[PDB]
Amino acid sequence: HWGYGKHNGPEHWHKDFPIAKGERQSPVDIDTHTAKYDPSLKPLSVSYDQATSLRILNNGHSFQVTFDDSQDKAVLKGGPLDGTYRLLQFHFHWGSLDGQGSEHTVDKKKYAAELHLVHWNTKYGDVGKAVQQPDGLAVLGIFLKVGSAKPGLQKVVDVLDSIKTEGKSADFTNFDPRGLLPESLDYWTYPGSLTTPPLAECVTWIVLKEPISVSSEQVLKFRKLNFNGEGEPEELMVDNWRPAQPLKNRQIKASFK
Ligand SMILES: [N]S(=O)(=O)[C][C][C][C][C]C1234B567B89%10B%11%12%13B85%14B%1158B%12%11%15B%139%12B%1061B%12%112C5%153B%14874
Ligand SMILES: [Zn+2]
Repeated sequence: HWGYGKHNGPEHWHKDFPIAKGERQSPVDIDTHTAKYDPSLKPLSVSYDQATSLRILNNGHSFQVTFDDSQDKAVLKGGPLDGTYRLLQFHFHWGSLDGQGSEHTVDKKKYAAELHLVHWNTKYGDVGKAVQQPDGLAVLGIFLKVGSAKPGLQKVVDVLDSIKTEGKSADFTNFDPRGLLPESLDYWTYPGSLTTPPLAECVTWIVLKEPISVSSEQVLKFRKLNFNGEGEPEELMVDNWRPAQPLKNRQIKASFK
């Protein structure tokens, strides 16, 4: 039932998911001058060389690329994290125009899109158990700005016509998510939530400072996706982002000065 429209969007979600008004909701605005440099924060360890992508899917809210998470093949460690987090999937949030689309904001600036690489803590054994824990998930967030093309995104772009409408999926093997990463792993981190229902308060957020650039042609292909199922009235999948939520009693920490 939930979505991004006037009658089912973010301002409505609290009715089905009352944690929407909780103490550690995401996304947030990252006020760069208030974030605390923490010299105790470790470099982030991103180990994606053995990643196994499986499928690409239009789930009615975004599209996602899903990975084999039955072994420690594509893992996030270090940074603010204790233990090992397996990559489950990545997906994006984006706008109808280039001035909106990101979930996190930086000094109130909105980026054209935001990439989320979703990982879960292997100490809980499966993702469903992990979402019930305050340290169950780690989501790596990467901003997208529009300029030059990102070559490592093109394989994704080119198959989106095959998953236009909700419920559609395709094979998507041998995709290397290292081609989506910026040069720097400098980051901000804070305790938060899933940004879609069920909005569980289970996420250590790690938001990279450096955006990636994608081309206008690449993001325009995102905007040709449909929220609707095949044959239903066509509603472009655009503006699938939750706005910034109150920071409440939280500190955003920076890995860099
Ligand atoms: N924008 S975000 O990365 O915060 C939310 C992405 C959803 C994370 C993965 C889940 B799948 B299964 B259940 B469904 B719902 B619960 B469980 B796994 B997590 C989320 B969805
Ligand atoms: Zn997301």
